[PDB]
Amino acid sequence: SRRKWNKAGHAVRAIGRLSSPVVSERMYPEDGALKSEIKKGLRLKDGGHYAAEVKTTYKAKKPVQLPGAYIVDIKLDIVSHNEDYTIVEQCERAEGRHAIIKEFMRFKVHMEGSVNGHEFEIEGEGEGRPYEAFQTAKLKVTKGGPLPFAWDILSPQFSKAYIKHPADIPDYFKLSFPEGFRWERVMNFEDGGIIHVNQDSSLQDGVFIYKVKLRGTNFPPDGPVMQKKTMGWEATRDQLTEEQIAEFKEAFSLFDKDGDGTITTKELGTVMRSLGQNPTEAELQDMINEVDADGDGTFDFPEFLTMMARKMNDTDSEEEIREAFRVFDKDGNGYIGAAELRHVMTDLGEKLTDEEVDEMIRVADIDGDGQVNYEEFVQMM
Ligand SMILES: [Ca+2]
Ligand SMILES: [Ca+2]
Ligand SMILES: [Ca+2]
Ligand SMILES: [Ca+2]
Repeated sequence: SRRKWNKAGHAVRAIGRLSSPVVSERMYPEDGALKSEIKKGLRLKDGGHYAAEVKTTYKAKKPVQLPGAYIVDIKLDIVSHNEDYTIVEQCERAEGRHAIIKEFMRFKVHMEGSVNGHEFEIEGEGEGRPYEAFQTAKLKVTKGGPLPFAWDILSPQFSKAYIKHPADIPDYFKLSFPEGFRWERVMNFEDGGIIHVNQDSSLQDGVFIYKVKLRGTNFPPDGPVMQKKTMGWEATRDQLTEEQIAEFKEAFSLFDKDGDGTITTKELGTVMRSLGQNPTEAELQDMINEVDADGDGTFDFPEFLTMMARKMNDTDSEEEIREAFRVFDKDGNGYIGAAELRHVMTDLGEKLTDEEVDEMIRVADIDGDGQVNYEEFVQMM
């Protein structure tokens, strides 16, 4: 009965999270530069997390309007690679939230660097849609291959022009062209490994030209970077208990109505329209892209668990519970009545009997007025 409340509450919070993806890069103006922080670290093959801190300074080559502080969601995937990673394909979509850069742009990149004293060069070519929010690139190790460390340390080094910015957030990167921009970056990792990166971005002949210089040092030789034990960048996650996994499985089942192990944009659209929302099919698609961790073009249960485990501060946990309450509290009068509850459960796809609805109210109603107020809801969730 309490389980029924948690099933429903988790599903509504899932919709909330699907509609609000973790920040990837936090942007902030400072000292005449646009700076950023990234708190994502690296998922290890053993399931653990290898923490990183990444600080970047971006600086246009001519004076350009700085924006106010904002957020970039970025999803980067390794689309393919040869056996030893000397040739790699990656792709990414990026979006900012609170004439010469054409609709379609190609780029060329050249990296030279060193990690624990291992010198290498990479040459690459990419393309995408700078306003739409999409890019792909093919990278090839031209010297020092095969690389004796995780590709993941290089992937975020290879394209800021390809970030969709809304109209009221100045696009520092796009506005800097044709002359372009430089960046500098420092990454610290939890075992003391360090990487300094310098980048130059310009526009020649209609093509973006990227130059990168990277120097990594102090990685332990048995550590996960030098032993290739990493699997992509991920945000910090909480550990889930066995019970929670059970709960979240039930919440998942309300979306996956056909039972195929996968949630689709159709299945998600269906629950979201019953709930009275109407997101556009571009939007439903974006929502699944952001949580499709393996990039196989489906949203499955382990990926649903990842979303539900993302580490969130207490302001933010509390806001999401407030938000869940507002969905159940259809009229917004601060009380969930029987009829409001029945309708939300039906909307979620839990068909319930009158008496089951009564027991749900009965178990949540501390003060006995026949409705559930916010404090009583919190107690449930
Ligand atoms: Ca399904
Ligand atoms: Ca997937
Ligand atoms: Ca109400
Ligand atoms: Ca009550």
